[PDB]
Amino acid sequence: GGSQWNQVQQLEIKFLEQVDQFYDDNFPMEIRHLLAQWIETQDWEVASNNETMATILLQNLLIQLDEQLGRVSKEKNLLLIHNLKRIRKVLQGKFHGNPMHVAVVISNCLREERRILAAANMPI
Amino acid sequence: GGSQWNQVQQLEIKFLEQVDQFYDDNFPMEIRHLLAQWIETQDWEVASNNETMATILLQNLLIQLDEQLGRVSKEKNLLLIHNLKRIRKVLQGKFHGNPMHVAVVISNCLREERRILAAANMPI
Repeated sequence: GGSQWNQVQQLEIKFLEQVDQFYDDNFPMEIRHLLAQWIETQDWEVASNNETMATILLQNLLIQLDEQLGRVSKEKNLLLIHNLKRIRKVLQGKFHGNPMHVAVVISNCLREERRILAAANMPI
Repeated sequence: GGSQWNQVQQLEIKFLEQVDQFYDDNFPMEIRHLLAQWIETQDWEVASNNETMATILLQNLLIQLDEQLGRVSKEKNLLLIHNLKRIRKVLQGKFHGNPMHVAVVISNCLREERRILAAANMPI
Protein backbone atom coordinates (compact mmCIF):
# COMPACT_ATOMS: atom_id res chain seq x y z
CA GLY A 1 0.00 0.00 0.00
CA GLY A 2 2.48 2.53 -1.30
CA SER A 3 2.40 5.83 -3.15
CA GLN A 4 3.56 6.49 -6.66
CA TRP A 5 6.73 7.90 -5.03
CA ASN A 6 7.25 4.62 -3.16
CA GLN A 7 6.95 2.83 -6.49
CA VAL A 8 9.53 5.17 -8.06
CA GLN A 9 11.86 4.32 -5.13
CA GLN A 10 11.78 0.63 -6.06
CA LEU A 11 13.07 1.29 -9.61
CA GLU A 12 16.72 0.85 -10.54
CA ILE A 13 18.51 4.13 -9.60
CA LYS A 14 19.37 4.82 -13.32
CA PHE A 15 15.87 6.17 -13.98
CA LEU A 16 16.52 9.09 -11.74
CA GLU A 17 18.56 10.80 -14.41
CA GLN A 18 15.46 11.09 -16.62
CA VAL A 19 13.43 13.17 -14.17
CA ASP A 20 16.02 15.90 -13.44
CA GLN A 21 14.53 18.49 -15.80
CA PHE A 22 11.02 17.98 -14.32
CA TYR A 23 12.13 19.72 -11.10
CA ASP A 24 12.83 23.42 -11.02
CA ASP A 25 12.10 26.43 -8.73
CA ASN A 26 8.33 25.76 -9.17
CA PHE A 27 8.74 22.29 -7.72
CA PRO A 28 11.77 20.84 -5.85
CA MET A 29 12.29 17.15 -4.99
CA GLU A 30 12.24 17.91 -1.24
CA ILE A 31 8.54 18.63 -1.64
CA ARG A 32 7.95 15.61 -3.92
CA HIS A 33 9.46 13.37 -1.25
CA LEU A 34 8.34 14.76 2.12
CA LEU A 35 4.83 15.46 0.86
CA ALA A 36 4.51 12.57 -1.64
CA GLN A 37 1.03 11.52 -0.45
CA TRP A 38 -0.29 15.08 -0.34
CA ILE A 39 1.17 15.85 -3.79
CA GLU A 40 -0.46 12.68 -5.17
CA THR A 41 -3.86 13.68 -3.76
CA GLN A 42 -4.37 16.95 -5.64
CA ASP A 43 -5.76 17.38 -9.14
CA TRP A 44 -2.86 19.36 -10.61
CA GLU A 45 -3.98 18.65 -14.11
CA VAL A 46 -7.30 20.51 -13.63
CA ALA A 47 -5.57 23.28 -11.56
CA SER A 48 -3.17 23.89 -14.47
CA ASN A 49 -6.09 25.44 -16.36
CA ASN A 50 -7.84 27.13 -13.44
CA GLU A 51 -6.44 30.23 -11.72
CA THR A 52 -8.56 29.94 -8.57
CA MET A 53 -7.84 26.24 -8.17
CA ALA A 54 -4.10 26.66 -8.75
CA THR A 55 -3.98 29.40 -6.12
CA ILE A 56 -5.84 27.27 -3.57
CA LEU A 57 -3.51 24.32 -4.19
CA LEU A 58 -0.36 26.46 -3.77
CA GLN A 59 -1.79 28.05 -0.57
CA ASN A 60 -2.38 24.51 0.78
CA LEU A 61 1.06 23.34 -0.35
CA LEU A 62 2.53 26.24 1.71
CA ILE A 63 0.49 25.17 4.73
CA GLN A 64 1.79 21.56 4.42
CA LEU A 65 5.33 22.88 3.93
CA ASP A 66 5.05 24.70 7.30
CA GLU A 67 3.92 21.47 9.02
CA GLN A 68 6.95 19.73 7.49
CA LEU A 69 9.17 22.54 8.79
CA GLY A 70 7.78 22.03 12.30
CA ARG A 71 8.54 18.31 12.08
CA VAL A 72 12.12 18.57 10.81
CA SER A 73 12.76 21.33 13.38
CA LYS A 74 11.66 18.95 16.18
CA GLU A 75 13.81 16.24 14.59
CA LYS A 76 16.68 18.76 14.34
CA ASN A 77 17.36 17.73 10.73
CA LEU A 78 19.57 20.70 9.87
CA LEU A 79 19.83 20.12 6.14
CA LEU A 80 16.09 19.84 5.66
CA ILE A 81 15.24 22.83 7.83
CA HIS A 82 17.77 24.88 5.89
CA ASN A 83 16.60 23.66 2.44
CA LEU A 84 12.89 23.90 3.26
CA LYS A 85 13.06 27.53 4.39
CA ARG A 86 14.78 28.52 1.13
CA ILE A 87 12.12 26.56 -0.81
CA ARG A 88 9.37 28.35 1.15
CA LYS A 89 10.74 31.77 0.04
CA VAL A 90 10.77 30.64 -3.62
CA LEU A 91 7.25 29.23 -3.38
CA GLN A 92 5.96 32.42 -1.73
CA GLY A 93 7.20 34.23 -4.81
CA LYS A 94 5.35 31.74 -7.06
CA PHE A 95 2.15 32.40 -5.05
CA HIS A 96 2.44 36.12 -5.87
CA GLY A 97 3.37 35.38 -9.45
CA ASN A 98 1.98 32.42 -11.40
CA PRO A 99 0.40 29.56 -9.36
CA MET A 100 -0.96 27.90 -12.53
CA HIS A 101 2.55 27.31 -13.76
CA VAL A 102 3.47 25.47 -10.55
CA ALA A 103 0.42 23.18 -11.24
CA VAL A 104 1.73 22.60 -14.79
CA VAL A 105 5.15 21.55 -13.52
CA ILE A 106 3.78 19.19 -10.86
CA SER A 107 1.26 17.70 -13.34
CA ASN A 108 4.10 17.00 -15.85
CA CYS A 109 6.32 15.53 -13.17
CA LEU A 110 3.68 13.06 -11.97
CA ARG A 111 2.78 12.01 -15.54
CA GLU A 112 6.47 11.52 -16.34
CA GLU A 113 6.74 9.13 -13.37
CA ARG A 114 3.70 7.18 -14.69
CA ARG A 115 5.48 6.88 -18.07
CA ILE A 116 8.71 5.72 -16.41
CA LEU A 117 6.93 3.25 -14.13
CA ALA A 118 5.15 1.68 -17.14
CA ALA A 119 8.40 1.51 -19.09
CA ALA A 120 10.44 -0.05 -16.30
CA ASN A 121 11.45 -3.64 -16.96
CA MET A 122 9.86 -6.01 -14.42
CA PRO A 123 9.74 -9.84 -14.53
CA ILE A 124 6.37 -11.59 -14.62
CA GLY B 1 34.55 12.19 19.82
CA GLY B 2 32.52 14.33 17.46
CA SER B 3 33.16 16.86 14.73
CA GLN B 4 32.43 20.55 14.85
CA TRP B 5 29.31 19.68 12.79
CA ASN B 6 28.23 17.17 15.45
CA GLN B 7 28.63 19.94 18.02
CA VAL B 8 26.50 22.30 15.90
CA GLN B 9 23.83 19.55 15.79
CA GLN B 10 23.54 19.59 19.59
CA LEU B 11 22.68 23.32 19.69
CA GLU B 12 19.11 24.55 20.00
CA ILE B 13 17.64 24.62 16.44
CA LYS B 14 17.22 28.47 16.60
CA PHE B 15 20.90 29.01 15.79
CA LEU B 16 20.40 27.60 12.36
CA GLU B 17 18.83 30.81 11.16
CA GLN B 18 22.14 32.64 11.72
CA VAL B 19 24.16 30.52 9.30
CA ASP B 20 21.87 30.76 6.25
CA GLN B 21 23.87 33.47 4.46
CA PHE B 22 27.13 31.50 4.91
CA TYR B 23 25.95 28.92 2.35
CA ASP B 24 25.68 29.79 -1.30
CA ASP B 25 26.56 28.19 -4.70
CA ASN B 26 30.24 28.01 -3.60
CA PHE B 27 29.28 25.85 -0.63
CA PRO B 28 25.94 24.07 0.03
CA MET B 29 24.91 22.45 3.33
CA GLU B 30 24.70 19.00 1.69
CA ILE B 31 28.48 19.11 1.43
CA ARG B 32 28.91 20.54 4.96
CA HIS B 33 26.91 17.62 6.33
CA LEU B 34 27.87 14.56 4.27
CA LEU B 35 31.54 15.52 4.23
CA ALA B 36 31.75 17.22 7.66
CA GLN B 37 34.95 15.41 8.71
CA TRP B 38 36.67 15.98 5.37
CA ILE B 39 35.64 19.66 5.33
CA GLU B 40 37.00 20.07 8.88
CA THR B 41 40.34 18.53 7.89
CA GLN B 42 41.41 21.04 5.23
CA ASP B 43 43.17 24.36 5.81
CA TRP B 44 40.67 26.58 3.98
CA GLU B 45 42.02 29.67 5.62
CA VAL B 46 45.48 29.24 4.02
CA ALA B 47 43.91 28.09 0.68
CA SER B 48 41.88 31.32 0.58
CA ASN B 49 45.13 33.16 -0.19
CA ASN B 50 46.79 30.52 -2.36
CA GLU B 51 45.62 29.75 -5.91
CA THR B 52 47.38 26.39 -6.20
CA MET B 53 46.19 25.23 -2.79
CA ALA B 54 42.60 26.33 -3.41
CA THR B 55 42.56 24.45 -6.70
CA ILE B 56 43.91 21.27 -5.09
CA LEU B 57 41.31 21.46 -2.31
CA LEU B 58 38.42 21.93 -4.77
CA GLN B 59 39.71 19.04 -6.96
CA ASN B 60 39.75 16.84 -3.81
CA LEU B 61 36.32 18.07 -2.73
CA LEU B 62 35.02 16.93 -6.16
CA ILE B 63 36.63 13.52 -5.68
CA GLN B 64 34.94 13.14 -2.24
CA LEU B 65 31.64 14.34 -3.72
CA ASP B 66 31.82 11.47 -6.28
CA GLU B 67 32.39 8.93 -3.48
CA GLN B 68 29.33 10.36 -1.70
CA LEU B 69 27.35 10.02 -4.94
CA GLY B 70 28.33 6.36 -5.18
CA ARG B 71 27.16 5.80 -1.60
CA VAL B 72 23.77 7.50 -1.88
CA SER B 73 23.23 5.74 -5.23
CA LYS B 74 23.78 2.35 -3.51
CA GLU B 75 21.48 3.52 -0.71
CA LYS B 76 18.96 4.69 -3.35
CA ASN B 77 18.51 8.02 -1.54
CA LEU B 78 16.75 9.79 -4.40
CA LEU B 79 16.77 13.30 -2.95
CA LEU B 80 20.49 13.25 -2.21
CA ILE B 81 21.47 11.75 -5.55
CA HIS B 82 19.40 14.39 -7.29
CA ASN B 83 20.73 17.30 -5.17
CA LEU B 84 24.35 16.12 -5.25
CA LYS B 85 24.51 15.89 -9.05
CA ARG B 86 23.24 19.48 -9.37
CA ILE B 87 25.81 20.58 -6.76
CA ARG B 88 28.56 18.77 -8.70
CA LYS B 89 27.72 20.81 -11.87
CA VAL B 90 27.89 24.07 -9.89
CA LEU B 91 31.19 23.10 -8.25
CA GLN B 92 32.68 22.10 -11.62
CA GLY B 93 31.97 25.63 -12.73
CA LYS B 94 33.70 27.01 -9.61
CA PHE B 95 36.76 24.84 -10.43
CA HIS B 96 36.99 26.53 -13.85
CA GLY B 97 36.32 29.93 -12.35
CA ASN B 98 37.52 30.95 -8.89
CA PRO B 99 38.55 28.13 -6.48
CA MET B 100 40.00 30.64 -3.98
CA HIS B 101 36.57 32.11 -3.44
CA VAL B 102 35.14 28.69 -2.52
CA ALA B 103 37.95 28.47 0.14
CA VAL B 104 36.92 31.92 1.44
CA VAL B 105 33.29 30.86 1.83
CA ILE B 106 34.11 27.57 3.59
CA SER B 107 36.65 29.32 5.86
CA ASN B 108 34.00 31.92 6.88
CA CYS B 109 31.38 29.26 7.44
CA LEU B 110 33.59 27.22 9.78
CA ARG B 111 34.68 30.30 11.75
CA GLU B 112 31.06 31.41 12.07
CA GLU B 113 30.23 28.02 13.63
CA ARG B 114 33.13 28.48 16.12
CA ARG B 115 31.64 31.88 17.06
CA ILE B 116 28.16 30.40 17.48
CA LEU B 117 29.41 27.41 19.48
CA ALA B 118 31.26 29.73 21.89
CA ALA B 119 28.21 31.97 22.22
CA ALA B 120 25.74 29.16 22.86
CA ASN B 121 24.38 29.08 26.39
CA MET B 122 25.44 25.88 28.21
CA PRO B 123 25.11 25.10 31.94
CA ILE B 124 28.24 24.36 33.97
